[PDB]
Amino acid sequence: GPHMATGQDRVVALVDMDCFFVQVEQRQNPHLRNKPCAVVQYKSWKGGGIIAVSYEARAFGVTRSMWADDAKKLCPDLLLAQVRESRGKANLTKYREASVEVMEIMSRFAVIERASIDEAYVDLTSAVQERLQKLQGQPISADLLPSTYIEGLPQGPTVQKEGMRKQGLFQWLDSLQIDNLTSPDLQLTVGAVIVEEMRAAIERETGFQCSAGISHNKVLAKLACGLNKPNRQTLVSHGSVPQLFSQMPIRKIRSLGGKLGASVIEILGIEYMGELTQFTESQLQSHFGEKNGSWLYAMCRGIEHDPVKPRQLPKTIGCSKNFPGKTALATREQVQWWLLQLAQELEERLTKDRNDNDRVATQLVVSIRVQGDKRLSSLRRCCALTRYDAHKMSHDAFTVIKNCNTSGIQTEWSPPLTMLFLCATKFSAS
DNA sequence: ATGATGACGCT
DNA sequence: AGCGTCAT
Ligand SMILES: Nc1nc2c(ncn2[C@H]2C[C@H](O)[C@@H](COP(=O)(O)NP(=O)(O)OP(=O)(O)O)O2)c(=O)[nH]1
Ligand SMILES: [Mg+2]
Ligand SMILES: [Mg+2]
Repeated sequence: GPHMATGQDRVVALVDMDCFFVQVEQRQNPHLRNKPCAVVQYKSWKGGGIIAVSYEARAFGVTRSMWADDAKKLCPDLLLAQVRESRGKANLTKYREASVEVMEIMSRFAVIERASIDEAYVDLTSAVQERLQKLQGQPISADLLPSTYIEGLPQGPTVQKEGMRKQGLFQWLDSLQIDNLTSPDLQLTVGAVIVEEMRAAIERETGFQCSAGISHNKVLAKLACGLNKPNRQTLVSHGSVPQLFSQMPIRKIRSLGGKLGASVIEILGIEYMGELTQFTESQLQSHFGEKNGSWLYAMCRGIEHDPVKPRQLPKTIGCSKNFPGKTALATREQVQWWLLQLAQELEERLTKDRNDNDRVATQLVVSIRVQGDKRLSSLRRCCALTRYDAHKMSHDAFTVIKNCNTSGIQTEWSPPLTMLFLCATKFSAS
């Protein structure tokens, strides 16, 4: 009772851009705005692979990983923007630049953890404390939370979405105990006020809309964010967790979407996150290991301790290209030319990184995939990254992988390569 | 024939 | 050091 931690010590938010690459293209080309629209990579094979989809197009069944030709069958008037192609590969520079726009704005409110090209966590615990003491003790008006959902409300004793949102928010605010600065529900609420302000600033200064989750930890914040996309934010209180998790498939929890989540389901014979509470910590540790067991024991109770890391920049800079089926690289000269293309993009991004961020990469990781191998990587080799020079980087990459070539002859490569991947790592201050 | 490519755990 | 997992 008095000694059992409830995991309510922090206020954490996750902000994620709505259909991000689509919004980047819609900002640039007004003709695409408020329309079913998707962003695709390449064009020749089946119209291009879709990697982002406007909410208007999602209503037709268009999804990520769909070929554009197939999406067009679902949505004949679907509009398409293609990712820039440079040196024969996809070039995502425009979206990396848009990302920096958003991250730099979020950084004004608190130190962020950049978690992807379009989302960041923020620890608002301190900001919340300062806002609480400076609002004197005033109650929090619903007007300060104009796009906020309270997960689980309304409950108990309007048939349209906005009406439901407000009734839930009203129930929540009417119940708040604003006289107690230590109340976690209050801290979350103030967090939500701050996130409304953050999201307003993002939209005002970039034109991009986003959604957000506010909770006590990263996993719940991320989950909350998704509950009411697009252009809304969701507060998941500690109190909301039992009902929320009681019907929540285990795979919806980040890190559980793969084989670990599958084994939890199979070994324990359960479906929902809440069902995990039945097991002792030792029981979970026995099935899934010490780290996973402890994590699962706490997580099914809404508790997680992973900190928001002070990290606004990516830890690695990399680029890759697949060469599927018949396009697999089967000659020495081919392998070298594409290593050079990848290396040239990497040099330009590295040089820009050094100027912007006062750091230099010191290690180069070369990854390949061979024909027949379904793994992401068949083989990885590293070498020193001592100069931002594409010819040197590509030559060095060839050197460390050249012995994979089981060909007898000079100019051929066997088995043919279905992927090349250069990744610059181990940054140092410069 | 998804693709591009990013974080991070394990040994 | 190099491989596996999860992600989208
Ligand atoms: N090259 C590449 N880019 C991708 C891929 N998957 C996603 N992206 C790019 C494209 C995405 O726009 C962007 C952000 O990914 P999300 O936040 O997971 N999806 P979004 O923001 O589109 O929609 P919403 O968040 O509203 O559900 O990352 C991929 O497989 N490959
Ligand atoms: Mg997004
Ligand atoms: Mg995202």
